[PDB]
Amino acid sequence: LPRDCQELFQVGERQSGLFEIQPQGSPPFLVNCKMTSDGGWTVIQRRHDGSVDFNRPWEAYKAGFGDPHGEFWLGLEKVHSITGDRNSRLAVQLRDWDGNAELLQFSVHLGGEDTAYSLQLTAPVAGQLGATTVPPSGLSVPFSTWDQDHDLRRDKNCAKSLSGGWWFGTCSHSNLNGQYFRSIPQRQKLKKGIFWKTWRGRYYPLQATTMLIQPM
Repeated sequence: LPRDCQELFQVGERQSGLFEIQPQGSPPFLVNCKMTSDGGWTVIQRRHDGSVDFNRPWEAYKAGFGDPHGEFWLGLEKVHSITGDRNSRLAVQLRDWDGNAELLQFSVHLGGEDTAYSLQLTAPVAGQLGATTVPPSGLSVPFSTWDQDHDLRRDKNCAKSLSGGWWFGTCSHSNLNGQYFRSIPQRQKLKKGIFWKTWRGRYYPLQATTMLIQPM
């Protein structure tokens, strides 16, 4: 069995879809691979119609949930079995309600559960994401869900005030795992939506997202 999508690409697999892989120290599981000029990408998240509830607790974000032929979240322990401790490219694809698309890419490291699946960002990459003052040693941002939220403020639970699970560095940078919306609701619920502040705004609900990862 191939270790990951990139191994699949490297033996000549051309089609994007569902394939059986087995990383190190993992049981076999079925991934979504995307085959591109750039090689094999692992699809770790995909949203496009609001048919799958993303407002799930810690254990569901670890194991994964959703339809692998539709909207889904692959699962932090599956993603981390794929990346290991290797530097990885993370691709983030957004789509607004006018058909426009926005393609972003960041090199990251992803810790395991001992780190609560923290994203480890160098200072330049954290600068790319809008952090204006960061130590030269960078930034790690743990994953948070409503039942396991890492906002240090005794008053505030970021995941619980919004929706879904995410790397909430702040509570207003992004959340691609929020509540899916089609049109304008009555502000206090748009807070809880699918958003990426620096593209269409804090309160603009995205039509579609994909996240993909690829080691190195």
